[PDB]
Amino acid sequence: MSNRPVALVSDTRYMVGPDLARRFAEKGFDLVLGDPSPNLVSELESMGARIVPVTGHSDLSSPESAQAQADAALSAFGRLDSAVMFSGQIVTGRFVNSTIDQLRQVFVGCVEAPYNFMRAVVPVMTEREAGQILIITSASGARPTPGAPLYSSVRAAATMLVKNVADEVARTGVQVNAVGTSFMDFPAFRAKIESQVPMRRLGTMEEFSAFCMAFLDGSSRFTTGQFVAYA
Amino acid sequence: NRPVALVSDTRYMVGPDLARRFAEKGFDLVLGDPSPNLVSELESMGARIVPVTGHSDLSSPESAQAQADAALSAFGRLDSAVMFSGQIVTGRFVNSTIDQLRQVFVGCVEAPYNFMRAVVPVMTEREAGQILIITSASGARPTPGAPLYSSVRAAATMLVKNVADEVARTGVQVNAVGTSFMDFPAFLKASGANDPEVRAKIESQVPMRRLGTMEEFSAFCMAFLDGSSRFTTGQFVAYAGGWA
Amino acid sequence: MSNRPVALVSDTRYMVGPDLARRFAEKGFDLVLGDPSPNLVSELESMGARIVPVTGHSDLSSPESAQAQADAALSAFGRLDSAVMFSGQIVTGRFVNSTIDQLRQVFVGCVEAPYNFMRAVVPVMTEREAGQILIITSASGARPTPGAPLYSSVRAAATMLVKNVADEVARTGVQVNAVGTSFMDLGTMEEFSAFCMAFLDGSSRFTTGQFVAYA
Amino acid sequence: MSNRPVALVSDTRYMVGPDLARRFAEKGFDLVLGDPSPNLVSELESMGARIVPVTGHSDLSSPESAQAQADAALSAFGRLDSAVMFSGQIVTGRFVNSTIDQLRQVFVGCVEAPYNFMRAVVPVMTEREAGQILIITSASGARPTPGAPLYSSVRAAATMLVKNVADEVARTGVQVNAVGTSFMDFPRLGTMEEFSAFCMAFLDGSSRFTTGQFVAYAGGW
Repeated sequence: MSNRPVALVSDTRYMVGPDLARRFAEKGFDLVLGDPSPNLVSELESMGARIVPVTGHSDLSSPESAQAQADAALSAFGRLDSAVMFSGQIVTGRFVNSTIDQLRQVFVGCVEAPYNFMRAVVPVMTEREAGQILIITSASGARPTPGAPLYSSVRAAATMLVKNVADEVARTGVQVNAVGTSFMDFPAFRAKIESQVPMRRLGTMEEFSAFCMAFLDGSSRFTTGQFVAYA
Repeated sequence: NRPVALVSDTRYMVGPDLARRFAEKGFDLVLGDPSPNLVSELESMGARIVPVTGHSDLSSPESAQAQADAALSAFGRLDSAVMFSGQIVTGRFVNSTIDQLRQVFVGCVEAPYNFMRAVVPVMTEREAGQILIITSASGARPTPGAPLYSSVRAAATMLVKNVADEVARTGVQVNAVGTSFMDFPAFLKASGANDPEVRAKIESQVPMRRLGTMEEFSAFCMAFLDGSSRFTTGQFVAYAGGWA
Repeated sequence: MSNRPVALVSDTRYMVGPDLARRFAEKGFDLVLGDPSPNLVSELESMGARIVPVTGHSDLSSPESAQAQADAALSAFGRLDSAVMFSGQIVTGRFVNSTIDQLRQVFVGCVEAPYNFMRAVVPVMTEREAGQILIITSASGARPTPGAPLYSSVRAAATMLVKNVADEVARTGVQVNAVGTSFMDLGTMEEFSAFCMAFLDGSSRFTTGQFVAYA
Repeated sequence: MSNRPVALVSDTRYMVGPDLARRFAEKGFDLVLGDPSPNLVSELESMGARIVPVTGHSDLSSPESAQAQADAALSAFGRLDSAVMFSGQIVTGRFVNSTIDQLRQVFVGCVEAPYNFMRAVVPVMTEREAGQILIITSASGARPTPGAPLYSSVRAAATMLVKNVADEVARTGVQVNAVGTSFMDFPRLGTMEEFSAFCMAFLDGSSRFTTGQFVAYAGGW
């Protein structure tokens, strides 16, 4: 229905959200954005993108929230080519001081949210036989993370979920990938934050959005089921 | 005195055989819901048996704590602890529901969490212990037909590795064995697990095409539970005919 | 040094080599190229790139060939910002019918060649505290590959070598990554080169020690 | 042709070699041993195990050395049920100071030796439709090792080779596994006897349905 490709940025209030939208607009995408600010909307429109804001669902807490975002792309543009989300709030503390309630808390943010996003977006894309999905996550799930054992465990489920979804839809030509970043390990999202990461360097939000475009901008279609640790 | 082993569930699958292997090696036992026949057989092998009834599902922190407390109350020590858990749910991801995801998370992650949350503090206090979490091998790689189950099984294995890393300095070992024996139908007793029609469905999914007996499986588990070797920790070992 | 970034494409005779050069020329790089054709050189110069052809060293069979390519970048431009190679030829057959000669053969192309490339390029980049290296390989090393057991094994050594090198030079800001593709053993070469630019075009830093499979 | 199960311990001169043979003799195995000392032979014979010494081939440097050890089991007993080897010597130094000759050197000990062993033993076991092979290695392959980057890279090839061999022959009933130990890194650890007891889980016939596994045993450096 729409000649221009359509990208869904699930949340544009925080972290790399605004910069993803900027990169998408630079590459000729129209946009469905979770709770964008008025100045962000005007800025993207000055870059030539048509913007459809979706308000009130950027936390992706329910199956309905993700479906509302996917439905907004279909109603406005009739297509959904790219979709990206980030989620999850770190909880720290030794395993022997932890509680089952904390485990459920991180499971909700780290697993239920990517699950809901992909459950809504993947069927839209498989029917069109094209699509790129990026799940932005932590790298804590790749290996034991001292001080965040519960968080590391559920992040591992999220990455394996992405790999399972990708394997199931690989024949469709839909791509599903995950990128892990230290941006997701700090509740804010700089001196104190950098001191927690090994090399003491995060890079810029703009650089992060540029890297993410390798999995979202339509320039190549054969990477799927990958987890990449960024920076 | 005799070393003490907790077998969280002896109602199904490899539960009884784990108890047998421990009893053969001179362990006293805390067992979840053992049948009278199993108790008498284990007592003839020389083990003193402490049954814990009603907590074998590990559905609550209180259930796991009850099993750990029974070891301390009866024997004053807890040397080895093993549990198995989780029920496979099948179906393609695009047809799945959030409730199914939550369902498999409870059996595959919450149950091992509760078990280790109770058992690990007991063992670090004594500066010695072997814990084995028996799980599926589905978490190792994408599993066609069980994507949600595979995802949460991966959380369970990473949880084990995180716990193992945290307590590695304490002398406590925490390992995971993933097996197709965990992908069987639910609530299967010994005769059902050994039924040839049931076995053929699982054996067809492993590259070795054969699972072996549960007795052989329990013998392999003793390498992580019988006290014969120490320090190996944070390992995920597949006993699944080569699937992982 | 030159004020323009410099990319080394180790072999432009086959596969994605020419398209990698095209992407670099579009993105503001000057180029050091292994054995380019006259037509490729002329095309790239029409795109505004300065080209330094290196003749005879694209096999990376010796440390000296890899060093010659790195040395050519420094002599012409005084800098080397990006470096990419591909190597390895699939060897098939059941393990029980294989020979030690085949194992040694696959090790040369899959491991010795990336070793030689990184041994030459990494010291040049660590001195400048900046650089992006991409090793293009197979995806066979990630898991057992039926019919190619020896090839799969040495490919795993190549990926672990990339990870070890990346860890070693991470403090300098140099990035070292691997992309594994069935091209080494679909879509267009142009699409594949576009993906490779995420690890080579300077648009983001720090990402290092990653193995990404490009199906 | 011989009733007792038969185990090949490729090298009994160093490390866990002797303790592996002791465990096998305790489990009722007859033994083919690489360069056993006279005291070791007598001790194992006192355990009841029949012992066939193989001299001069324990380095597994050539395909013929590995084949000779497998041939010795078949000639003496007509069967080969279990086979275990260890190999490889750490090389240390920064990657930027390393040489291609060092890479080739570690490849020989870490990859060529297990290759030769498996290439000789696997066909013996597959014809039988039964067998257990254990490759004892380092855990350096699993993750980058800053001290020994070349060594870590080739150890990863050794573990992937084991996984590929296991996958190829999984249907035959032959199992092939790898155990990594810091005992392999010399120029907590636990005792050698404890290590050999753990190794029996993949070699004593008590379980036969695990293949393609890499297990890091113990910890320490």
